Amino acid sequence: MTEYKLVVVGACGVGKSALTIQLIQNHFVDEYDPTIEDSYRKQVVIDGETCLLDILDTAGQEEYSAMRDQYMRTGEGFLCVFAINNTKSFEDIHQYREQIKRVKDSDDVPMVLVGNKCDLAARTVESRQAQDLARSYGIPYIETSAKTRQGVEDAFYTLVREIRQH
Amino acid sequence: MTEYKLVVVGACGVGKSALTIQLIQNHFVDEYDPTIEDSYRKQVVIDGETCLLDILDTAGQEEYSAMRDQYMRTGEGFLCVFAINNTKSFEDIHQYREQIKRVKDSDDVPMVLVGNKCDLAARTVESRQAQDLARSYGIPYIETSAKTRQGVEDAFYTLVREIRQH
Ligand SMILES: Nc1nc2c(ncn2[C@@H]2O[C@H](COP(=O)(O)OP(=O)(O)NP(=O)(O)O)[C@@H](O)[C@H]2O)c(=O)[nH]1
Ligand SMILES: Nc1nc2c(ncn2[C@@H]2O[C@H](COP(=O)(O)OP(=O)(O)NP(=O)(O)O)[C@@H](O)[C@H]2O)c(=O)[nH]1
Ligand SMILES: [Ca+2]
Ligand SMILES: [Ca+2]
Ligand SMILES: [Ca+2]
Ligand SMILES: [Mg+2]
Ligand SMILES: [Mg+2]
Repeated sequence: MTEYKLVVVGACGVGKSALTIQLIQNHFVDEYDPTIEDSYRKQVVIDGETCLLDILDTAGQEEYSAMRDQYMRTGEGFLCVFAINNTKSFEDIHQYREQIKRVKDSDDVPMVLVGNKCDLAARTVESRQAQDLARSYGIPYIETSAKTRQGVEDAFYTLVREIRQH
Repeated sequence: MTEYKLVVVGACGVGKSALTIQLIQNHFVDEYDPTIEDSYRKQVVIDGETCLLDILDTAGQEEYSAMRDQYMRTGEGFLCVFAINNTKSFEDIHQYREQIKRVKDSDDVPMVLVGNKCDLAARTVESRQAQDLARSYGIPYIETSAKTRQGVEDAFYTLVREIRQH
């Protein structure tokens, strides 16, 4: 059985935990409890193949930035998440990309750019802006809502499909 | 409004028309009526962006192979479909890939490999085999069922997302 080591990264409060919990546990976490580092595992079938998802839900809090090297070495694919109502979180993506590239010593690490909170109307990052950033990285862009479940499976399953082209 | 010119290709009877009709019209065509060439259009929102899908549903019948050059020139992205219960249809994929590459004079034309009829149990093409073929092409592989609707939106929307990385 193939195991896929996925790691969810991004700035504080963009919805990393809510996305992961929605995928794994099928409910929306309304409250905000800052994460240190949590793991989830689930057996799923993706394109006819039974596999095991091992998901690491990481800290957006800058205080825990020292933990990044460790999880970037071990992860196989990265969900790089920002919130569409948080311009700064979008600007923060590049620092994650750059660290992952440096650590895995590769320009094509499996990755998906995720614009989360697409149910909210106070958008300050346009889809086209995120599309451009993802294009430069050579990776897909997918919008999600952990709240409505829109795009949540798609984002994670796309990341699996990216690990497979690797 | 961005328009995406998608073209669905593959051997006869793999489910090109059923896939397209499921996407556009939300029902499953049980009967088999061989296609000459049909067009469909639909406005959809994909990752926060309203766009227009222009879909060309092409012939799998070898008798209509002369029509291929024309539609390959005009199409922007290609859904390359085989059926997971039809080994020959999988083997036929390469002739579509090669023609598209030759016609658009490019090694990276936006494309998604689709293994359809994944609801059927008489599988003769393993996911891993199709994954390998897609990896060599540098494109995603997605399994679908036009019958159950599984993966149908995903396949077409992934092809849009591929046109965007282009
Ligand atoms: N409306 C809406 N709220 C969301 C969405 N995703 C997360 N939230 C909310 O945003 C807040 C922060 O979410 P959370 O998942 O904890 O963010 P995080 O990225 O894990 N934070 P940290 O990095 O501190 O661990 C929570 O109140 C959560 O309910 C979403 O898609 N839509
Ligand atoms: N069980 C099952 N049957 C399917 C599926 N997709 C198509 N079929 C069936 O397969 C037959 C052929 O489907 P069709 O869409 O017409 O194939 P096509 O690729 O368009 N053929 P052509 O190239 O001649 O135009 C039909 O009987 C249809 O109901 C699927 O996902 N599951
Ligand atoms: Ca809740
Ligand atoms: Ca029917
Ligand atoms: Ca989906
Ligand atoms: Mg968290
Ligand atoms: Mg047809």
